[PDB]
Amino acid sequence: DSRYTDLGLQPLAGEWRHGRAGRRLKVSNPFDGSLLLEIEQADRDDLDAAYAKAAEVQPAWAALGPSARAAVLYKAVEVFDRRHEEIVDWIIRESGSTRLKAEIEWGAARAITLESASFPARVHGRIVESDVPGKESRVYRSAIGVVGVISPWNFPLHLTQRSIAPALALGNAVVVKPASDTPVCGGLLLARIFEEAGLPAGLFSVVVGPGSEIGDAFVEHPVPGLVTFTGSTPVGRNIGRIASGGAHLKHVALELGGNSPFVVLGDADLEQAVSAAVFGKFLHQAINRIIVEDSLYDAFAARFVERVKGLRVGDPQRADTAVGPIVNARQLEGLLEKIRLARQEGAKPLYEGGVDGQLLAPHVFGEVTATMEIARDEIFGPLVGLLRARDEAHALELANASEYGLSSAVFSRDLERAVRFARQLRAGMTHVNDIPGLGRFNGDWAIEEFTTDHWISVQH
Amino acid sequence: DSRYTDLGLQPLAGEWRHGRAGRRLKVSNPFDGSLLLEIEQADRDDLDAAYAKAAEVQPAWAALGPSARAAVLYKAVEVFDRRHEEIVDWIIRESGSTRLKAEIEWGAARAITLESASFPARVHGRIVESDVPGKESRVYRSAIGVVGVISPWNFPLHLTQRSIAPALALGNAVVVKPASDTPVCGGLLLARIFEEAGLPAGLFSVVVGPGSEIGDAFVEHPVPGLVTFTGSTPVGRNIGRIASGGAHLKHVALELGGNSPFVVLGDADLEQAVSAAVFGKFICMAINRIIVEDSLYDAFAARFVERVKGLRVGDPQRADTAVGPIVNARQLEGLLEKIRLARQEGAKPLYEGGVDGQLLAPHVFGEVTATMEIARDEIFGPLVGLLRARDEAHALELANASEYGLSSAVFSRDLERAVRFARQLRAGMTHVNDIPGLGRFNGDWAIEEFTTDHWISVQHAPRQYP
Amino acid sequence: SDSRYTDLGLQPLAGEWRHGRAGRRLKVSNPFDGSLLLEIEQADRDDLDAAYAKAAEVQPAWAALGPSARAAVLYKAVEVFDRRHEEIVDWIIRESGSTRLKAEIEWGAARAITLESASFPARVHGRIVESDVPGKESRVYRSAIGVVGVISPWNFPLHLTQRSIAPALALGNAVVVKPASDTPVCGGLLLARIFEEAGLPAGLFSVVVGPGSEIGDAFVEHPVPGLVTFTGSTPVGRNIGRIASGGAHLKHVALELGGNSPFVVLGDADLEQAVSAAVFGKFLHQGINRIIVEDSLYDAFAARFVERVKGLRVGDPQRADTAVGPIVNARQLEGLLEKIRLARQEGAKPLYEGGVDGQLLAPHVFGEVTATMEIARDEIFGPLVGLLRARDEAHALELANASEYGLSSAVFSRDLERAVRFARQLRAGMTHVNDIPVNDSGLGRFNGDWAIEEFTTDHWISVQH
Amino acid sequence: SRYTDLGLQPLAGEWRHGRAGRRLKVSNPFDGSLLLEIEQADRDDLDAAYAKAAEVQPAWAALGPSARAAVLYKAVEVFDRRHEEIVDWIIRESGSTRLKAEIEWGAARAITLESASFPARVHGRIVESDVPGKESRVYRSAIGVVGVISPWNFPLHLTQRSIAPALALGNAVVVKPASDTPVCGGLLLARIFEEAGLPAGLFSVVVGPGSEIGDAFVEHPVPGLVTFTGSTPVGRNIGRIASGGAHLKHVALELGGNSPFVVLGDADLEQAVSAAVFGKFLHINRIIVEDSLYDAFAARFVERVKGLRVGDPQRADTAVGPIVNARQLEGLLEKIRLARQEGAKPLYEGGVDGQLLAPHVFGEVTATMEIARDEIFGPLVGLLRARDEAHALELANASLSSAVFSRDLERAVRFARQLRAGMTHVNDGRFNGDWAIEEFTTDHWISVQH
Repeated sequence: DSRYTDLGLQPLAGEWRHGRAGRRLKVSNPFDGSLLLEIEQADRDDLDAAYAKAAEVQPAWAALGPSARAAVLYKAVEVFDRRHEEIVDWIIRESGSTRLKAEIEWGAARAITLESASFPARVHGRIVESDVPGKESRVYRSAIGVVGVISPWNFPLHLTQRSIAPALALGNAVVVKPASDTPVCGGLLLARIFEEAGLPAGLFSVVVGPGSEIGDAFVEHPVPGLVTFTGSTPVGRNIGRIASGGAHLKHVALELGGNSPFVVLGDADLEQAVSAAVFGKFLHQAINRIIVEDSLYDAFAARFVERVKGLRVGDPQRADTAVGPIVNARQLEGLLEKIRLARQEGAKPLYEGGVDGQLLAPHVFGEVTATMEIARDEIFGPLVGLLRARDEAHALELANASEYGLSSAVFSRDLERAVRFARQLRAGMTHVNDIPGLGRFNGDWAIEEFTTDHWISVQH
Repeated sequence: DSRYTDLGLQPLAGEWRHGRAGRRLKVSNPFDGSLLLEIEQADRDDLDAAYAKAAEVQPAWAALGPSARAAVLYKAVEVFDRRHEEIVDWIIRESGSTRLKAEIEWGAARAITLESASFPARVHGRIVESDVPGKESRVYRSAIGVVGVISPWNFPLHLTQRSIAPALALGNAVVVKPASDTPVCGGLLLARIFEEAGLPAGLFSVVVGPGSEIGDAFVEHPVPGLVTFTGSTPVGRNIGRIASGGAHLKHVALELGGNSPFVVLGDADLEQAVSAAVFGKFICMAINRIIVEDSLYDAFAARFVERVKGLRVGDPQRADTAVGPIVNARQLEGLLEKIRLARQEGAKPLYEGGVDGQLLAPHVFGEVTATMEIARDEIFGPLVGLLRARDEAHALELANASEYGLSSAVFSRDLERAVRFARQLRAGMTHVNDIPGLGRFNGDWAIEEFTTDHWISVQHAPRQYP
Repeated sequence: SDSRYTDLGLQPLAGEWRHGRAGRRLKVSNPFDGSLLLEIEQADRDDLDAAYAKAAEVQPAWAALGPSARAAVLYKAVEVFDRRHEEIVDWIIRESGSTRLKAEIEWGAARAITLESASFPARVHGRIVESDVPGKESRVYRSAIGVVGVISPWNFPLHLTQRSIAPALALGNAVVVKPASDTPVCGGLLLARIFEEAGLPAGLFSVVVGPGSEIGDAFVEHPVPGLVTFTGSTPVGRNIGRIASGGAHLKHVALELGGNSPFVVLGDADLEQAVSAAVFGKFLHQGINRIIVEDSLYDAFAARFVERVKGLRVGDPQRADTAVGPIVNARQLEGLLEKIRLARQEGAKPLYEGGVDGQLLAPHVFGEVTATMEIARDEIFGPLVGLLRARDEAHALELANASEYGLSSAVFSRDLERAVRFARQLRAGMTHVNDIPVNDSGLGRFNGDWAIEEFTTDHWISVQH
Repeated sequence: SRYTDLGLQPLAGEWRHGRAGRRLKVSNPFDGSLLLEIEQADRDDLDAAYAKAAEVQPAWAALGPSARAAVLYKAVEVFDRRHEEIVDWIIRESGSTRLKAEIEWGAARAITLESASFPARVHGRIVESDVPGKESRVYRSAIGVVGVISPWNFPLHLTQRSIAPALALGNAVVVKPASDTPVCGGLLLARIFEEAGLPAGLFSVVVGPGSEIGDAFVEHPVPGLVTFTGSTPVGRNIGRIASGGAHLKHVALELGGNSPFVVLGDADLEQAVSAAVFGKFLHINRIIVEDSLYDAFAARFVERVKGLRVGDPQRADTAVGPIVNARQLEGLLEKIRLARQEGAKPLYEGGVDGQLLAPHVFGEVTATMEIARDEIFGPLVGLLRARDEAHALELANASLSSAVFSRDLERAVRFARQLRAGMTHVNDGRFNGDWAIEEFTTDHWISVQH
């Protein structure tokens, strides 16, 4: 039917209204610079109201039967399907993501939502044995209460929904703080979807405000039982201190992005390794460093560069666009700085595409070493370094030098060797020989995350 | 210090006494035929009393804390150590087991006892939400009640303890019916060990009786919530029929021995396979068929036969003895018939050993086919058939030919291929490149087997009931 | 689609919808008016062999698909449940003679089972285990059993069939269903149509409708099925159990056997709740045979119980107001007449006796019944109930536990602590405190844990590196 | 022989003196008599302990479950073996009563026995995939090295609570004990584990000047996890150091709190009084009673409190023993004062004789008084008056553990669930394999494409 309108309105304490901060925020398309919409920012009082209301209405939401809460999640899946193109179109225009990656982001969010609908049925308390005669110990598993979610600019919709959908399903309320560049895909859109899906008012608020005023207060506030953030390391690190530093001590769930290594061993299928690297780094769902055994390195570099030159940079609305615009000026300036820093540190430039406004074309460097910043620090854009490895042991040392490892990959025709190498990696996941709810986030992970246990021992 | 005496007395309904059947069972050594002991057998009043007593005292046992029940299991481990040789000697004398096998049986039984000590603390009830307003669901996990255990002649002590120890630890009571050839090993000794370790009287009864009198009644009885059996397929078939056929219906857990295939693919390390196969066969970790890809067949057959010749057939008390006597004459007669039929069916005699009383030497046959009896039927002795496979696809057909699969093994230097092959086998367990408490057994299985769920839904609020 | 299913007499056999080759015709009739619903060409033994063989053949490809693909089919099946709601409920009433009220309940339960099962595939887990042996790893793989043979009852044919079919299929098994001769449609045939519409590949779901004489034992005896499933009468279930282990090939059997279920009312009970719960469970839902009341509340319970029961309205099941409808078949009915007559001569005090008119058998309530009497000991599948007087709590426990076999139970008392203590001593798998002993999202009984245990098996592979 | 040379520190697999060149005296709180003297450890020592733990840990983790379990079993035998010796050290060092010391010993022994089964139970998983030919394997492995910060309250038992499962699950461990209780701080636990056949280097204890090595312990790069149970202020501090430092460290934080003891109108009064006295004094900070029952409870409570002996901890009769340290006592005396100035009614006041602090009971306490609201580490308790159950709930809520007494269990359980505490005892656990395995192991997903 009709596409959502008045997206500038904020869901605050059960009502859709303007924020009272007295300042306007412009939301712009990174590609052509066009004005998408304008938002009246929210002040600190707006934040307090949203947390209070979430706390007030949450018990009644938790009191509902599991099927009732699941009905909302199923209904949200249904809205995802009806507003497919509308959702994808918002992700492209606001975040600057290509249509290919927006479609993937749509699918991921829908899948999380469908998975979460089954979670209420799976929540289970425990009855425990006791040595004391006449004593029964019962453990009740209940919702935490209110969860505060901080959204990134990178994959706002999918990464927001990854916390939002399970938290809500398991009987919590949520308040979300999106990135200033991506308020709509930061949970304003998600809030509209959950409302049409029959979520009671007040359970989901979104606070869009100046980070100077509302920033630290979001974390420090006494109401939230848990604060979740997935994204940048410096941002996450700050969230860490504010949590510990504050008068109240808050549980925080931090998933911090890292430089993730892609390792190609000597016996690897070359063509398959090259395709997987290109899909991983540029086409995307990450990969920030590619390490190749010396015997394969020269041939890998040549073929990789050849494919990367073929990658189409342009308007993200097109289905054939591989590389689109960087989301904002700050991120762009950072990537341009990393390019110049790479040059001074003596990395060999293999391919350098032209920067055209927010469109940063692929940049590939070679002869990289573990100490260079391009190896050490995380990259959020089309810049990647190629490392030479002397042997398997050297490849392992290079891969583990990153220290912080969210993901990894290893390529080798010998599966036994690949798996044995993978096990020595200091990373949470490794993908072996990957050709282009089941995996990663799981119901058991979510239930533990967004519930708490109360041990109640009863003496007869 | 002194070993157990008066083993002829039966633990029946909380007392150690004679059976009232009025008939005596002779228990004798398979090697020399010397008489070990005589037991006054139990009648059907004895069985009823044993079951009744177990049902009566079991609640108090379950009501104890996990720590108290665990304490008994720990003390049983101490007895196992102090009476090590006594136990091993009884296995050898009574069952005719070689000292080498007896030591393995001892270690296996000891490990079961230790592990089981930890089980009580892991047992967990669950609390569930409800769509009905004002309803809460509590699920309690409790002991079944009384478990009836039938012990085989093959590995009496270990296989009995594998059921007995976890069931007792988890708050059940047990009644055991041992095989007529091995009553002491099948729980008469275990009851003495558990009694020494402080198990309250009446939780563990042993019923040694005429298979005519007590046999069907033991399975048919209304008291036991579960009946467990590990051993021969025809026996298990009989137990299964009586269980479902009888007036009273109970769950039955049947672990039935079968012809288990040992598969050697083309690329396999020949020397390792042969030694593994020899150590394997010469048991309910059984190897009954050896299937080799055509390229290695002749080389495998040659090496295998030759190590087999090296195995010494002798007195089981000797530590060096590899092969010992068959448990009873009827089992020996079946093996002798199996050897006879094999020649009849066209199997090529690779090696023929002498039968000297109960001492039956290894017999190895070659060029065996799937239709031959030696391949398809279960063997409980030192008789082996070797099968030739043209390709890997043929080897898979040959391995999955047997109706009953419990264990299997695959030998190949390519682990990916070996595991891929293994996944196609119709078997519960496969060993890859290994000479056949972390495998099976384990708490999860034990808790599932010997406890049950009781759903109790509590309504705290009134219901319209349309 | 828009139009109702037609040609419901065709059997799904080995990937094809055709007539059976037995040369015998089975007539499906409405229990109420006796009218002809449809005619079925019965299946012979060759049809049975073909259905099993096809199921074995196509099952690996179904298992080899991903969890999401299998779950999609079950999501589409719920989809069909909604579009053909009234069509399904009408079939239940006409074939089984179930009331509209009970038919709606059955529809809902079946829909919920189907929807819950869609979540099951992704939850299946194998295991990785550590070894004392150096360089050794144990990997445990969890897979579908293969083919499941499902025997379905006449009482709640649709729901109880789906209770096995939906989870088994979801987890990558194939199924063959042998429904009751009185209810073949609401057995496998309507469900097979639904699953085909939802995009289930051909050959994964067969239904075999045949004379119990030839193909009866053969269904259970056959070598391909890895599991045989049955819920219903104890005598029938006993038969299935014997054939299973008695036969040449040994399979697992899962038997949920119907039994005399005790409904206990202690002295402090909420009487109106207890009475309402007893009437509604015994009549209008079931799919509770002995009522045990403490002596203090006994006479009070009997009066109110008899009073409500007399009000229960016996008639045409299509009517929304009908509480009691016809007995399914003639054999079933005149088993019930015998139970009534035997109760009288064993000395049961007849509290209320309604008139039997054709298949319509009105409620019958007896009092002062004892444990030794047949009305207490044996299960009844119909509107016949006995009331027992218990002197104290201890006596009530004894009377309830005499049954041996305890699938479900109920206890009514305002003292929740005492009710639970009593409930724990019940020899039953489920007890309901202050509510009807009626099952059921994943909250009770069927759930992923149960389903995965029942419809998958483990393969341990130890690897030496 | 009893253990000797207990002053030696297990550092990088060598027992030896600290490099810091400063000496610590460890003294009995009762007599003030000097127990032993320790050479403090420097920051160079601390770096060595972590380095050694990291290098030797893989070999320990590479062993089979049975090998690691066997060490744990031997430690249990030592606990029985040196029962009296261990109990004596607890009384001596921490000032714990003989009654309380025995409980600590029994608890610690149970932890050690529990943990022997843990190696066997740890499992990886295999997960299904939509991608054709893809298998997902998840491996469970030890964290690596775990740093444990030990308190002085129950040093022995609370240390082992972390040490035993961590070690069993194939981790290595470094312990930094409280300065008042270095021996029961795992300096002694180290000898037991050594006697039980624990390989050298896996278990290190650093006793050093809190000024130098304090923050360096938490900030260090090597430890995968840091564990601490003790004061909120002390633990709170540890929090910042974690996220404040250059690298980010996982921390497991168990912070003590004011735990409310709630007595409803229908409670059996005898059980309430007996339970209250047994809990607080014979090791709960605040007692809340409904108005109707308040006065009767208050009367009987002080009666039993009057009867407790304050004396030498070695005696089996001694109910109350000495406060561990001078601040704790001076803070204890200060806390009494401010309840005095804030207008709490003192029901019973005991005399302080040296370290020995007799029971102090106050009445008519309010939520806004520091005594109720702020954690207490001694034999000082306040009684609060509740008009109704709703008022009683509000009192308890404003405040780790809790208790509710009511003869109606349904009512008691209803109330308990509305308490936001982790644990409630009704009319009167954690640890366990599930928690331990999760805490001291980590998951590695590995996807294999065939």
